[PDB]
Order: sequence, then C-alpha cells, then structure tokens
Amino acid sequence: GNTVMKNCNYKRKRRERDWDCNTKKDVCIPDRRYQLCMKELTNLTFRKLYLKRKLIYDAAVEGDLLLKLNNYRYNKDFCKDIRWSLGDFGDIIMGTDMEGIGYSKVVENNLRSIFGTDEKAQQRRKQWWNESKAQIWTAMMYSVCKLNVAVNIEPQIYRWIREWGRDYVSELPTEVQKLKEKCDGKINYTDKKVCKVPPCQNACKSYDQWITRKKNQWDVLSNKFISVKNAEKVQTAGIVTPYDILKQELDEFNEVAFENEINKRDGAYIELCVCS
Amino acid sequence: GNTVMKNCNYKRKRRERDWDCNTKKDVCIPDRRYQLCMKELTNLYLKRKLIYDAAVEGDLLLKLNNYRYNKDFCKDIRWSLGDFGDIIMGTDMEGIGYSKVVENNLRSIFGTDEKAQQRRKQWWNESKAQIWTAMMYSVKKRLKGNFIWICKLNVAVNIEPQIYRWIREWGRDYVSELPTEVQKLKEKCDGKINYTDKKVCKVPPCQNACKSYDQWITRKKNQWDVLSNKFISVKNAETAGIVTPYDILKQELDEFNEVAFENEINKRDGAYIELCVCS
Repeated sequence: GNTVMKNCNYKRKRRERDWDCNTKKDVCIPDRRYQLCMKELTNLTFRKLYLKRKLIYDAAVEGDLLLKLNNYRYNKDFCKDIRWSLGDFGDIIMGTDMEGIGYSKVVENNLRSIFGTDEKAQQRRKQWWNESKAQIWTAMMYSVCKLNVAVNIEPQIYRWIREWGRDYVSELPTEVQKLKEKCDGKINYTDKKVCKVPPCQNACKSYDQWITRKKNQWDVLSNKFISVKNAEKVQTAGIVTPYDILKQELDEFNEVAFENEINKRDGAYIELCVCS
Repeated sequence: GNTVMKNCNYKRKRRERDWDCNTKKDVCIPDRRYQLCMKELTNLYLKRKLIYDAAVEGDLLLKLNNYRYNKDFCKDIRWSLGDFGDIIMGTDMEGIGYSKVVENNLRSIFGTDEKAQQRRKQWWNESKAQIWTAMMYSVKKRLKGNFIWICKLNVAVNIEPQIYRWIREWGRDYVSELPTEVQKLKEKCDGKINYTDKKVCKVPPCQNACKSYDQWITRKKNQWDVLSNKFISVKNAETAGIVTPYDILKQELDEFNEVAFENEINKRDGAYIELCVCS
C-alpha cells in the first residue's frame, strides 16, 4: 500500500516477508496483497472504458511479475497466485478490499468518482466486476490453471485463509527441519540438547517466534472469517468453520495436529524444545 | 500524411471538403474516412484500443448529426464501422499517413505470412458486433439497453467491399448537394433577360452561376467515373443483388432514375439546358 511504481517492477520472494497482523489489527495482510500492481489504477462516460483498459494493464503486469516470481514455471503455485491477485483486484473494484492502506485509498477514491457513492453505486461496481472478471483473468494469463475455477467469487477473507494455509504448510517442514538439525536427541544419557546446547536453544527460540506468529495470524484470520460470515451471512455449502477452508485447501490437513502445532503441544516441538 | 488527435476531437461539417480523387487517382476518398478516429491504434489489448477509438468515433458522428438519432447517424456509424473493418483486415483503400502506421502495427501483431490476412479477417468477424456496440457507447449511455433499437446491428455487421459502401455514401452526398446547386443556379439564371434571350445569354451573374454549377457537376462526374470504375475492377478481381455500380445507387437511393442521373452528370438534363445553354 505504501508505494505505487516500484511494486509494479519487482516482487519479493514468497515468504520473504510474513503476514502482517499489526497494521490493521482485525486482519492479517499478505505481502502479495501489499505489492499488488495498481499503477494505472492509481494514476487514474468513456471513464468506464478507460477504467477497463487501466485494469487490464495493471493485471497483465501483476500476472507477469507472478510468473517471474514462480521462475517462469507454469504450475499450481503460479495458478493459485493468479487466483489470489485476481480476487484482490475484484475486491478493490467492488469496494470490499480489507487492506485499504496508502495508494489503495487513492484507488478507492478514483472508483468513487467513476461510479458514485450512492447506495446503489456498490451494486453497479459488483455488476461491472462480474462482466469484466473473465477478461482480467485472461489478461493475467496472457503471458502464459482453470479460468472458471478462479472466477468463482469468494469473500476475500476466505481466499486469504487459503493463501495463509499454503504458506503455513510450506513453512512448517523447513522450520521443523531447522530445529531437528540443531536439537535432535540428547547431550547426555538424560538431558535433551535444549537443556544445555546454545545453538539448540537459539534454534528453539527462533521456532518459538515463528510458531507464535503463525498462531497469532491463524487467530486473527479465523476470527475475521467468523465475524464476516456473521455480519453478511456468507452461506457457503462446503464451508461452516474456518478450519473447513484449510481442510479443503490443504493436502493431508489434520486439524487436531494443526491446533497442537500452533499451540506448541505437538510431539515434535515437545521432544526437541522442552527440557523438563 | 494526415492527423491523429484533431480528428478524435472534432469533425468538419458534412461536405465542407468534397471527395478527394487527386491523392490516389483510381479511387475517391471521403472526408469522413480521412478523419476516422484511430488515435489508440496509431500509438499501438488491440481490442481495447480499437473499442476506444470506435467509441470516440461513434460519439463524434453523433455530434456531427447534432445529436439526432436518425438514418443519417446510423449510416455514418455503418460507414465508419466498415472502414475500421477494412483497416483491421488490410483491405483499406486510403492507406495514407497514419493509416500506414496502423497497418504496420497490425503486421507486427498478426504477422505477414501467407495466412496472417486470414487470421485478421477471422479476428474482425469475431469482433465486429463488439466494435459496433462500442461505436454506439454514446447512445447506450443515454438509452441503456434500448440503444440496440436506434440503429440496426445486423445491417451494420454485414461485410461489403469498401468500394460498395463508399458508393452508397457518395450517392447520398450527391442527392443532398444536387437540389442546392440547382436552386443556386435557378436563382441567378431562371427565365429570360428580354423577350427572346435566356439570362445566360447576356447576364454575367448567371453566366458565372453556370460556371460555378459546371465546376460542381464536373467534380460529381469525375468522382462517379472514378468510383464506378473502381467498383468494376474490384469486382473483376474477385455479390448479392449488386451487378453494376448503378445497382448500388438503386439500393441506396429513393426511386433512383439512372437515365436522369447520367443526364445530370453529363450536363444534358432539362434543367441545365434550360438555365445554362443559350442556344
């Protein structure tokens, strides 16, 4: 949200920067959303025709940067990223985006001068997005997934939970492996390495900080899910609890094991990092 | 050479500039073609920029018609839509100035290979209803869904060779100019200056009125000669009710009298003889 041009010219590596729960404390915001290319949208009837051109250019630039981020590989990770960014464009257009920081406020203003602010303006916006989303997807996919699978409108908090889940299950093995390499087993016949070995202690503290961020992020996102769902009665067939989203998004997700992990009571964390 | 921005901001009045037979001598070019808005195409996704140029063109033709929703507006939309098509397909007969930049831009998009032309025609045929809609954007702002009843989409998206369409447009210009030029002539030349002599015999203002008429009708004759012969050579190098270029005038114009038309452009009609031939 804090720049306009530089973020249409390069992305950070994925997970280079963790979800941000501090800026607006009722939600956690992914780095990808912060970096969403909206240069033309910012520098912005015939105005509606001009809007569509500007949104197509931003979307193509976003989709191309995400390809380069995925090392030009055309695979599921790339397709998911396309879907997440497409979805956020949608919410920005529809006026239901949860970021609303910095230059996103300027874009919201631009849209208001184009569509109006009356009660039924938001209705116009939603309709215009429906009629445009296919083309935006095409535009993101131009440099190169399942179109109709993406175009399905889902509330933003649902989609950010899917994205969050994929980040968590990608981070978890790396973090556990780091722990293992420093802390596995014992320093003598009785005492775990964490009892006395400083590099193991360092490693456990680093893990603690990571899993504490994961827990706070799951707590904020999952509670946002519940309040959004209560406030606009988001009736979604497959999905009753926020855990349903993780179950459906993630291979071999075990929700009991998940709660154990983010609350530091799983077998691996206890074995490696709890002296007593 | 021509213009890029000016013609996307304003149009000259109708018939302020006559058809141009001098720039390319085997065809005559209408001022509307010369002014066709193509700013985005020139600076050139393609569908986006074409849609924008067409929307601007459509709104300008609406202004030219003084915001009147009538046949003259719909025919203009039809003529400009057709010209966009020949530009996209590579079959446009103007090909002056910025039109060549656009043709160059299209070649870098579609290619030049054996069937680049075939793909450009496919692209045009898939897009033409959409481009017509864009030209009607200005009307659709006001009438919403009822914009579709103002002009006939089906008539507009039928592909005719460009020379066919330009003959229809030419014919409509001719029958709009003729009553005016004849009235002008009549106001200086009607009747006699004495008991036996027609005014053209001795009245200089009438003699100059006849010269001026002669200048106009000579332009008309030359434009019809160039256009009708172009129709024939285009036809030979390649289709529904139209056999001769006169057939096109008959389809376009009310009760078109071919013999009278040939009399008029050849200065042997009754009105011209009466007004401008002394003996």
